[PDB]
Amino acid sequence: RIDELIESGKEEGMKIDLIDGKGRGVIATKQFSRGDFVVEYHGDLIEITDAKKREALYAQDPSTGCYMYYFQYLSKTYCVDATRETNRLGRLINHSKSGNCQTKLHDIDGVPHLILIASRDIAAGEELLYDYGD
Amino acid sequence: RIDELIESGKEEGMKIDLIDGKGRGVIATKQFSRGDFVVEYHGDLIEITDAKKREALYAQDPSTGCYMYYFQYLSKTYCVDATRETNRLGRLINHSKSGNCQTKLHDIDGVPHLILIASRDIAAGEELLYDYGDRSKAS
Ligand SMILES: */C=C\C(=O)NCCCNc1nc(N2CCCC2)nc2cc(OCCN)c(OC)cc12
Ligand SMILES: */C=C\C(=O)NCCCNc1nc(N2CCCC2)nc2cc(OCCN)c(OC)cc12
Repeated sequence: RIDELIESGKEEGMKIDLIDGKGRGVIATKQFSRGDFVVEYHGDLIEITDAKKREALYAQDPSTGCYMYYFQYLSKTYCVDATRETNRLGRLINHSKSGNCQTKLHDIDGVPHLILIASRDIAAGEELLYDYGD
Repeated sequence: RIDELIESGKEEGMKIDLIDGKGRGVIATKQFSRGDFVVEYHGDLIEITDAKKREALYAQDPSTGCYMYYFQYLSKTYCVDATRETNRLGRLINHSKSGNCQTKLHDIDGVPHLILIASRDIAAGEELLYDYGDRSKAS
């Protein structure tokens, strides 16, 4: 239904670009409707003890930012750790208080996935910008 | 003991300074022996449900970093949120993979407090630098 895109792992309709005056960002290359799946925030799904271990081990200054997103799913606390400098576009989508992408928890076979959903219609060539949807 | 230093918020023994090449840091103005209490990482103590609402409402870009520290306490997941720019020095202590300060969970009347203890002897004049508590099965 929508699990198909998650399992796919494809990241279609977006590309990397220099936003002139902004620096790096992710750009829509196709039109999105409100409600459409945009992209997964891909990362290791881990419990909170492993998250504390990884956090303590990563050789990163906290001033450069954190890729570890905590959330609660079915009474349990999880972490999606995108620290690995992957080639996934989801973790390079920039933030904005008034974004065109909101976060959603999507469950497949009991496993939570952190995905971005279009919160409005988006034009080809627009910058994809996320907000914490809650 | 450590506990009245914490509830008092008195943070003596350290001072803000600009370090050559680095910018703001916190400096030891007295000696600390290994194991001594240094400072609390002080913030609002909140449950994760409110951590997520706060995270969603802050107009902060993630590339300048996050003051929100998640941990588990007995049953629940809590968060220490030091986002607010306060008078408190714990949140300004820079990070290092080879620092002189370790985090630990210190409890006071059933409330978790995330504190920095000295991981080695610190001389006055040294910059305080923190790492997240090491995990070992040793004494
Ligand atoms: C992705 C891992 C990560 O960034 N974790 C952030 C955890 C919370 N943020 C900070 N936590 C602390 N302490 C934890 C307990 C002892 C200190 N300290 C800082 C210090 C910071 O800056 C100091 C000045 N450069 C920042 O900057 C955002 C965050 C945290
Ligand atoms: C103190 C709040 C905080 O920093 N929270 C961090 C949450 C995890 N970090 C990031 N999470 C996301 N998403 C969560 C779900 C949708 C997107 N995205 C980013 C993007 C980032 O960079 C964008 C490109 N500059 C960063 O940079 C560290 C972190 C997160």
